[PDB]
Amino acid sequence: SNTGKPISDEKLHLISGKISNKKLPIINSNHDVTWIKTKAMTILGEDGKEIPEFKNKFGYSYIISPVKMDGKYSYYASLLILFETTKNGDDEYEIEDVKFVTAGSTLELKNSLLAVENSQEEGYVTAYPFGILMSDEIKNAFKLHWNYMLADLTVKNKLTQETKIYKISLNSKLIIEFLKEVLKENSILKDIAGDLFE
Amino acid sequence: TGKPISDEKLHLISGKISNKKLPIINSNHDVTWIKTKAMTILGEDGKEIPEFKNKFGYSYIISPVKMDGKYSYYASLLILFETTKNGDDEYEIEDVKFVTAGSTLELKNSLLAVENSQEEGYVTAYPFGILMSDEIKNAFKLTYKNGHWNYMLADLTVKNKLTQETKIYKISLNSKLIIEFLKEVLKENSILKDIAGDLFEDI
Repeated sequence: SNTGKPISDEKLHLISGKISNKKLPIINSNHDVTWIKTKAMTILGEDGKEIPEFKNKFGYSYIISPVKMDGKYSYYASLLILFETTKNGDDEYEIEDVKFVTAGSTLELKNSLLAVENSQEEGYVTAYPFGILMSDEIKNAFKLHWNYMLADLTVKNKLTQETKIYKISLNSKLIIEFLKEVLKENSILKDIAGDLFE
Repeated sequence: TGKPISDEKLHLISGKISNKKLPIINSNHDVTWIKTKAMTILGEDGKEIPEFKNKFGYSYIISPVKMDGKYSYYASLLILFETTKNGDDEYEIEDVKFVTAGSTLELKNSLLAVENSQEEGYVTAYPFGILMSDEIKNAFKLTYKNGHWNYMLADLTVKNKLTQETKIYKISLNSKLIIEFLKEVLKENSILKDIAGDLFEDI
């Protein structure tokens, strides 16, 4: 309406509202982002042994991104689980979802704001990510000395068009290790990030 | 090569992604907000800067409060500078830096887009602050001394689009009001204590 007139009384005057059906007010500009990460390790069942179907077809890894953003340690530093395809894998397997069985089975890991990534790692094609941004949540579920973490992995087959659920085990030690090392190197993260590193 | 570990020992690998987009899906959403009505810009002396009178004001906002109809853990405290219909063609707010406390915080956020103002009579909202952080609140808390609230002195970078000149103005932001504002938002949305990280730990 008519030009607004800023209030000068220094009293609290609240207004509220809803922005219906619109992109988040996020700018889609170029960034330099750093990342530290583990290498694709084989796909294991509940028994702790290799699913003979997912043999160098795709692996799994843990990742901190962004470590830095435009050459300054980022407030938005986060932790995720990738499933990374290989040459003969990629055109066969699409990873849809990971849910924790052992602890943190509540947790929604399938993240609507996270794009399918290209694998950074040499010889890998696609990287299906999963996890919760600027959150200290996923380390906890794994903590619960350290034994295999059970989880259900939804995996689609491009050749068959059949989406199947596989009983898999994700190593738990490595992640609390990985968090200390990364802290060891990058000790602003204890303060600048959340309790991800506390 | 393209063959997964299969040995269960640690094996880090690292990289830099240079000059690319963030791997982020941004489709349509519903978003809820609450903010102060925009407030008069004050100089170092706590009095209105005549030049900005009815040109733009400043406000405190929590957004998003709900995303797609559900309380969100992305709830963040931002400072907006919002232009009036009469001020919008001349004034574009570029940056704000705290001076009294939190002087090392980068408040120009490379993720935040310029927004339309949601307040009647305002056009453009220039956002500043840190998503999912208690840092703006902690900076303002540091202005309470000897039982009393003092202003946050800050440097405000304002571009005059008519003259195409940019200048920095000493301003005072009201510290007491950001605490009162966080108190009212929590009272009406107690669940923000649980999912908005440390912002509300303190209240």
